[PDB]
Amino acid sequence: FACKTANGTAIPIGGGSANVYVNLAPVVNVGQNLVVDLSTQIFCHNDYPETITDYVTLQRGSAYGGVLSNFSGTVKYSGSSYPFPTTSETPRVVYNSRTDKPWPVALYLTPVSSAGGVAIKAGSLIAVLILRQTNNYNSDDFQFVWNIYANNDVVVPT
Ligand SMILES: CCCCCCCO[C@H]1O[C@H](CO)[C@@H](O)C[C@@H]1O
Repeated sequence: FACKTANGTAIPIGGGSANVYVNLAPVVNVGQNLVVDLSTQIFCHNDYPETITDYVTLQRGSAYGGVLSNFSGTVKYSGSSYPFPTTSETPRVVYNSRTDKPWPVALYLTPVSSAGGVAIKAGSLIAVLILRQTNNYNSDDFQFVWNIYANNDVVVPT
């Protein structure tokens, strides 16, 4: 089991960490959602599907900078919604193919009432998402740490 980003940055067998740079909607009004869809950015595969079934969870999701300060978040994992920053590990997603399959994570961030102006700064850390991978074969338990960075400023109109 290993993962890679849309630009080819990889995390090999045994886990580790990688930076993900995301393009964000430039304008988000109060009452609207800023969608950070990581399913188009993070892809994983099973290296031995003939014998092993891999299990993948979103172990934890943390918010930073402008996202922590100016937004109220929700994380959608494989069709279900949870608070963001996260309060529990999600259920498991099965990886049973060598074909690169998306990690089904998407953040839904709506501005808090105090938000106005530049709510997210270009180049800043916005989130840390921990992918936890286990299997039905041995005691392998690995963390794939995704550091999410904003590629651009996000303005909340006033
Ligand atoms: C002859 C037996 C060969 C055993 C090969 C072990 C491969 O382990 C990796 O791939 C697995 C499947 O994706 C992951 O559950 C854990 C490791 O990432």
